Amino acid sequence: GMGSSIFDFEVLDADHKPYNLVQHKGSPLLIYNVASKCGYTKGGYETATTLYNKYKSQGFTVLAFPSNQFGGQEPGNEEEIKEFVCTKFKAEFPIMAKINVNGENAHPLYEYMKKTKPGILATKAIKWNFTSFLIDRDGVPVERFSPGASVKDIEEKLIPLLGSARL
Repeated sequence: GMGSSIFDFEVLDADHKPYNLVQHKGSPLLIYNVASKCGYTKGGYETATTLYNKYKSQGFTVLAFPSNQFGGQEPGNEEEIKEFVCTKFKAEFPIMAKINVNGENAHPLYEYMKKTKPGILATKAIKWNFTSFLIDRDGVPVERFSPGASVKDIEEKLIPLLGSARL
């Protein structure tokens, strides 16, 4: 099959310049398909902000991929960042140049992510705000958290990987 880790897939910084994803090789990284918007988040913002900075120290990242609602299928909404004034999210993370994180295009990396682990349901393909994926030391997504889970809720899956319990 295709994809051993998320690192099989080129990432793109907030201007679609190829981002160095594999710099999170060694310590888990949480990549979030985040719905940009303005003023409206769902816990995941303070979650991601604090998680990233508390754990980038080890190697952890919160990669923010601020879904391009311009597509229509996007997990955050659709018309929201088109009718309202919304910057491409942006924060204290490696926030990337927004990708179609959703069931239409996602992105090879997220296609890899939901193909590795679909949704909180039996199956799902991204349909919320931030929606994290707990990517492991070697870039293997083993979780995905909903925008509604906080620092704590993520750490409890993250820390075992940061701290490297292995088994």
